[PDB]
Amino acid sequence: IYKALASPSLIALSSEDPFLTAFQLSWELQELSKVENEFKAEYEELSHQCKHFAKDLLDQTRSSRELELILNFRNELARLKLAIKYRQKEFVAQPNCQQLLASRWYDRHWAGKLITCVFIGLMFPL
Amino acid sequence: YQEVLRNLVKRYVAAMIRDAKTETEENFKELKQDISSFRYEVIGMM
Amino acid sequence: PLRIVRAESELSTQEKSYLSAVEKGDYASVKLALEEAEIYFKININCIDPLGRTALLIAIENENLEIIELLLSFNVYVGDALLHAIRKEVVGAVELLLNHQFSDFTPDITPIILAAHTNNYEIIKMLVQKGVSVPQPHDVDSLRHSRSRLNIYKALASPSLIALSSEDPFLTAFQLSWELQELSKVENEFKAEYEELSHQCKHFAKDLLDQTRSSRELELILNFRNELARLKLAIKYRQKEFVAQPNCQQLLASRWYDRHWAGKLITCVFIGLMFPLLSLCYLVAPKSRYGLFIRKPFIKFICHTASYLTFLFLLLLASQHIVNPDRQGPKPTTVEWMILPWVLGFIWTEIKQMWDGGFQDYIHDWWNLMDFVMNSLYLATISLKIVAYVKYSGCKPRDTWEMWHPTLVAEAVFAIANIFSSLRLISLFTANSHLGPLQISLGRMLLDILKFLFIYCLVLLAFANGLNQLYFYYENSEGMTCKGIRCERQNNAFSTLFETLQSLFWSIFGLISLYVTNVKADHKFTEFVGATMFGTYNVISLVVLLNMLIAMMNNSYQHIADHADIEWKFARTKLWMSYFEEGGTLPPPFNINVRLNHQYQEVLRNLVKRYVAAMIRDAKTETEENFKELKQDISSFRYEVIGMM
Amino acid sequence: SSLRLISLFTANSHLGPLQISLGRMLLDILKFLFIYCLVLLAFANGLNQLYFYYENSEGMTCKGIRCERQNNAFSTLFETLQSLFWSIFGLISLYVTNVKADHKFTEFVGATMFGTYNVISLVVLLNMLIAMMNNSYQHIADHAD
Amino acid sequence: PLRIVRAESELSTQEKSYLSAVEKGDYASVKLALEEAEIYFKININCIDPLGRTALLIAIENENLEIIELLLSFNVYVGDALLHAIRKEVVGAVELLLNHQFSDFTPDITPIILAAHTNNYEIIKMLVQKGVSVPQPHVDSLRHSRSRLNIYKALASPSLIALSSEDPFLTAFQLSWELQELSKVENEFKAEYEELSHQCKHFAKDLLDQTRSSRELELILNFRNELARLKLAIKYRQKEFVAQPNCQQLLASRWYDRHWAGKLITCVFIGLMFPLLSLCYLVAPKSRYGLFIRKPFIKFICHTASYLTFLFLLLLASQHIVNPDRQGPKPTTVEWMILPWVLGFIWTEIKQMWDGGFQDYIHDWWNLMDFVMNSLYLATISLKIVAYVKYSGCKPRDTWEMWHPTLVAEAVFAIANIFSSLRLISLFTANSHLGPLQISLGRMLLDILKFLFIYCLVLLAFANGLNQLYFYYENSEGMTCKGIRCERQNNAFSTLFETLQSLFWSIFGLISLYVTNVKADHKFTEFVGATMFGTYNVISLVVLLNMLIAMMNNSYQHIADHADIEWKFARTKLWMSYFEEGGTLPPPFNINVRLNHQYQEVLRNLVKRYVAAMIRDAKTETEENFKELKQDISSFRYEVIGMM
Ligand SMILES: Cn1c(=O)n(CCCO)c(=O)c2c1nc(Oc1ccc(/N=N\c3ccccc3)c(OC(F)(F)F)c1)n2Cc1ccc(Cl)cc1
Ligand SMILES: Cn1c(=O)n(CCCO)c(=O)c2c1nc(Oc1ccc(/N=N\c3ccccc3)c(OC(F)(F)F)c1)n2Cc1ccc(Cl)cc1
Ligand SMILES: Cn1c(=O)n(CCCO)c(=O)c2c1nc(Oc1ccc(/N=N\c3ccccc3)c(OC(F)(F)F)c1)n2Cc1ccc(Cl)cc1
Repeated sequence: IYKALASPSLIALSSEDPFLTAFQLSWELQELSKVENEFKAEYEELSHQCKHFAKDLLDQTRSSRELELILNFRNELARLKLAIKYRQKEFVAQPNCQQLLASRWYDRHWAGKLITCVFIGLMFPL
Repeated sequence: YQEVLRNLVKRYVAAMIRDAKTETEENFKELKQDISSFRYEVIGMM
Repeated sequence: PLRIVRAESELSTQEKSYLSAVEKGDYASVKLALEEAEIYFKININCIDPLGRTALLIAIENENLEIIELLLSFNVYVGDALLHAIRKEVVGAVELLLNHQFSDFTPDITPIILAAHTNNYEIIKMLVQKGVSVPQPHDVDSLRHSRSRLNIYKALASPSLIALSSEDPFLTAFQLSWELQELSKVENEFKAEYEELSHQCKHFAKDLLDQTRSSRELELILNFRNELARLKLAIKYRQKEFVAQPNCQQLLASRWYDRHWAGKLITCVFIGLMFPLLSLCYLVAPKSRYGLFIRKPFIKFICHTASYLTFLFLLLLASQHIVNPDRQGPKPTTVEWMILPWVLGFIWTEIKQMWDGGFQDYIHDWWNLMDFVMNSLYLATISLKIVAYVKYSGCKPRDTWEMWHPTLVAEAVFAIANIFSSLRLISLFTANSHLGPLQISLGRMLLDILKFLFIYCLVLLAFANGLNQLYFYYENSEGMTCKGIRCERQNNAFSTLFETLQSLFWSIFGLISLYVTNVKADHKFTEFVGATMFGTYNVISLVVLLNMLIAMMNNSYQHIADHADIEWKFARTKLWMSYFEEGGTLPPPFNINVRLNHQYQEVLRNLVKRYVAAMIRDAKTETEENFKELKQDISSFRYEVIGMM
Repeated sequence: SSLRLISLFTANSHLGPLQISLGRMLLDILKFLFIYCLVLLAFANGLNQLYFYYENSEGMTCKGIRCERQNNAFSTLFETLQSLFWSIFGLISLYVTNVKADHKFTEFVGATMFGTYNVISLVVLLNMLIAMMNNSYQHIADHAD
Repeated sequence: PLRIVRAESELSTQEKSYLSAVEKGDYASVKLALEEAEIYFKININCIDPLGRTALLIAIENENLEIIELLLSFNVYVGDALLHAIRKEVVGAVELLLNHQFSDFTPDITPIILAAHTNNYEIIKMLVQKGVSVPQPHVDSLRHSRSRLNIYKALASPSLIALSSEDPFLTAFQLSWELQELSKVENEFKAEYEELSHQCKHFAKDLLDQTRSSRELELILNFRNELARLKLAIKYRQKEFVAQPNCQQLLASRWYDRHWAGKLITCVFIGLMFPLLSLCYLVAPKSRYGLFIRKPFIKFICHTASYLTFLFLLLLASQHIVNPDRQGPKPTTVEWMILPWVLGFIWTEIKQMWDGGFQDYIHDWWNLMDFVMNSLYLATISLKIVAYVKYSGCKPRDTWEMWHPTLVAEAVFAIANIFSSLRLISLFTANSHLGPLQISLGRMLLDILKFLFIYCLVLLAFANGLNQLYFYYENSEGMTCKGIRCERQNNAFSTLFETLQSLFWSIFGLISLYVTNVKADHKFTEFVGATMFGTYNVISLVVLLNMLIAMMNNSYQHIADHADIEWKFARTKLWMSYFEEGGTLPPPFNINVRLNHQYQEVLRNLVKRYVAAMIRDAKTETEENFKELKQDISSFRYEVIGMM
């Protein structure tokens, strides 16, 4: 039953939210590999393919407006903070999401960066 | 959100069908297509 | 759950038979199903399969040109069909389509870019013939701006497009790999993709160079624009695959060399013995008998090497007791006068190479900053010795000298100076085929150790701070003529931060005893805490950190040792190229184009036209070559049968 | 005479392959000696050049590193080449870097050079001999029968 | 040189067309050539090829059945075409051939043996239905060695075992055992026999995987008391059979019959009161607390809690509260409480050695360790009693002479305490994390013991050399101590015993440098001795002790590859020791008309499922898209020839 619910072609066809139903279905398949340790390599391998489905579905974004809408659904970056609670490592470590995060973060060569870093650090009370 | 998600799902399906149908299984389809075309032409000639 | 199909509109009745006939290849059925010209029974010729496929697109994927031509004659909507044909690598479909909202391709993709990405020689030629142009690679919606830039750099860096529309394919494969290498450091997210695009440009030059048929063509390429002017440009661009080719390496070895294990070392030593003879011979009469015998690079190298072992031999003889007792501010001895010429020659060579490069890519090397430090130390030795002579005199016992005396500092600096000089003799291993690759791989397994030095230098500081904080209140120096860990009864290991830092260092080698953690009081609680912190430091460093330094120097000797012959040969070529020119043929002791373009562009065309042939007629075969045999048999049988009736 | 009994191990099905594979990862060690012998010579030259001015043999029965109260460790080149070899196994103490004078500058330089030699040969040079013997045993075991 | 053709001839000028006719395939020409050559027309229908292919050997090669029928209609020599058809896996050709000097096969390969080699169900079926019989395995040495290996390859084919064996499970256990032993006495053909044994072990695993209910599984393992066949699969070392997920889910429900810190507290609490449960098992064993020590999981915890209490008594025997110094003392209070545990251990070993007296008893490490520990305890008990009846009285301990019984008894008792606490290691197989670690660390130890035959040789050689050099300078004047275990070490190399002791403590750097001096001004022998000591220190730690860690890495990868079936096998062996009755009290205490038809039905269903799975896993796989292309044109050909 879990091998059928965790098929990419069925999630896309008959799910209201293919992103949310792939976060949940990979969390259950990871905590169910500890109660069924006899069938352990089959339950956790079934969970590793639900993480790649979300990564491949987010990989289809074409512009920076589609990507911004997805990560801010339901304060800001609400969907990205939800993908961290479920330990979606492939979802977060994507070039487009990393580029957006870097653009929010930063808001030269080796010998010119640490100089201004120390310059800013010296005046931290100022 | 739904308008973006529909496009995402559609273009994921359109890529998965390509990557599944094409990937040397593509070469086998062409041989069958040629055989079927030749058979149909022969049947329609006589 | 009650699973349902969500977000799917519909399909139609008649169109299913149409699509089935198109897919099955029935020409007549599609022919009659298309004959509702301008009077249609509500059948849409632009019907879409639920999978997105269309009748025009279905015929493209089956490459049945009869149905394709029939559909094209009926004014079927095309859309992005040319791009699909280009990606599917069907020549006939592209030929037919070239003379006449949901999109499957990125909006910034053009047919020329896609064709270059597919690397198809025929389609690229056909597109270029009709007239095309790639945009200029040269910020609001940064997602598609960074994606567009990568698409055009992937088209330019393609072997089939480069050698069809480039004046000099050898020169454009050097600038392109260099630009993609430095473009992967400003785009950290797409780093893994830019540096792979650069790697296929380096192999393209090597593959193109491998088509030379004789030594006449090979030397025409390397000498373009004084001598070997296109082999110094490859080294300037770090084209390691281009340089380390057998055809080029054999030519370089012939230029260099211009016998068995027991017969080669003896004659090399014999040649090196007469080092000072054929240097004054060159100075007096530069003749073919002796003056031109040092001009052979293999002989110059030996002479420059045998002149360095002489420097070290009397460097070991400068510390013998036989050769200025304990006299304060002494005059230079008989050995340092012999030392001075070599030092002066090294300093002059460094000075002359300083202004020739402008401190760029000159101080950026491991073996060229050790020289700077060594020469600075050698200059400071003289600077202190001359100062000692002019302001001190008289014989005074050494045990009575006050600390920081100029003589002691000068001799300490001199002793430090001549360690780098002997350690620089390591860079002469690249010339040997056995010790060469081993030495090169050792120096690249040492930039990872440098990263395992910000963990240890933080653990050491963290533990030293705590140990000093605990033990700084118990210091004493009464009844002790000797203080510190560097004595026979270590007493004050953890008294000061400077002493604590250097007492936790020697504990790695087991040279710090256990009684150093006691105090001159019966406070067993403090002593136990100190011993526990010392033991905890010993566990972390000697068991955890130093057992995973060797475990990460074993997952880095499988990548480094993978491609090691290329690196060693590149280094050996860089070593050889320094003994080819004129100007440096003096040991420090004795130192103190209308037609050329025609020929080049004529051989270049042959090289390109051989590469493209040896690429196509190998890509065809590399199981696929026999798939077309069955189709050929089927086509012949069909044509014969049809023509018969 | 007693070290030729290992040549009879090529008759046992268990000890046979081990000896053959052990004698093949031994030309790799020989190539690694040519770097240690240069580092040792360089550091011995430096230490002797620093310390040869302080030789003394007054009021001492023994002289060198092979007695209970080690002294005159870096007075000559022979004793310096011996002192840097026994420091690999930790058999050389730390009070041999002192002199019968209050010259703390030269003692600190000698100690720093001794520590630098210890670092290079024990954590940078003996971890690359393990790393390159571990990646050379796999090739020998492919064709060892 | 001039390249020529050596020892070869020409075929023909008119037979080349005849051979090409069957090479391309055309009934008209092929038939005509044979028909027109009936009356001795010098065509030699039994042609030859540069590859050595006759006319019959070409139609069979291309599997064309019509050509084979046409050729076999006439009188054509067959020779060994049957074996070629069997090897080529052509069912039609062998069917036609069955009812109808230079050879490519050794003169011992019968068609049945070759078919078993090919491992095809239908051809073997056809051959067996006709009636065949392989020989029974038991001058020309080369012939005889390639005459028993061919037989065992035929006997170990799954298709033949599943078709002509009364019990495929028994015939898979015993066949792999015989092949495994044969790999030893047959050193040349070692790799071939060992692969057959691993082939037979996977057959039982594959046949067991075709069970679809727990009822069918219990009928296989309990056949011919409880879990009768599961214990037989361990006597034959079937690690793959035991470590099946179903056989591990079944055993877990018999064993057990939550977060970590909700189970650790439960375990420590249930082990806290083992004596209560042990008493209740012997005074009121009806329901409440008498059969609560009968669950194997609870029994395992109670037995562990008794062993931990035994160790806690050994750690209280060294306390000073529990001690004068007098010859032959009366046993203390702790020893009286330790005696029951030793008696229980010895009695348990005595009542477990009767299955075979030293027969496969001393094969595993733990049995030998237990035997050594029990011998040491017996010797301690004997010496402490010997010392009581004769060597009595009070006297200061430092005045006692060595070899006194009260000293040897204490030494032996102290040596036996090390082995008692090392037996606690074997209880790690029951844990999920520490389990596989112990097995990998216990199988990566026979390699270490192979380096100790070279290290010991090097040690002996260097010790002999050093002793021969230094034995003339022995001195014992003004010395209270004599040896390397003194504050001022001396006489380190004066004798072979001390020489062997000194060269061992130098591995850890506990031997000072000044031990290489002599009470003389002989400065040439001192340098030679120091050079020998340094040379030993060179190849003992840099060369010989770095090749030990270099080969652990290249053997741990092989061990850790398949290191989960072995842990499960060990855990099952540990579990099944707590299932049977007898020995349920800790050491402190206790001092077939039917059922042969259901099994047959289940076995035949399993064989049917196995064959129906193997045929589909072999025929289909990328070979499914090759037979379809044949049908695609065969239907069209039939349609065309219907209308023509
Ligand atoms: C840090 N320390 C320490 O300074 N002194 C010296 C203090 C006085 O000089 C110890 O005597 C000591 C200790 N630690 C100990 O027991 C271990 C040992 C290893 C551990 N770990 N890892 C490794 C890893 C690799 C090699 C060796 C050890 C470990 O850590 C643990 F895992 F958390 F338990 C705990 N003892 C011994 C001791 C003394 C008294 C008692 Cl009652 C109990 C134990
Ligand atoms: C070479 N030396 C040395 O001879 N003596 C003896 C002289 C006194 O008798 C030191 O006392 C010493 C030292 N080096 C040190 O500090 C380190 C140590 C290790 C480093 N690195 N790696 C390894 C790797 C493996 C094993 C061990 C070390 C390192 O790395 C660096 F920061 F990049 F330099 C820096 N100290 C201690 C010290 C003294 C004074 C100060 Cl102010 C600060 C520190
Ligand atoms: C065997 N011996 C020795 O007994 N004494 C003590 C005698 C007096 O007590 C040495 O002083 C010594 C030595 N050998 C040396 O030189 C090496 C060093 C390392 C070698 N090898 N490997 C390794 C591997 C890893 C780490 C370090 C070294 C090696 O190669 C060898 F032949 F295989 F040993 C030879 N020296 C030093 C020396 C002193 C005086 C002179 Cl004039 C010349 C040289």
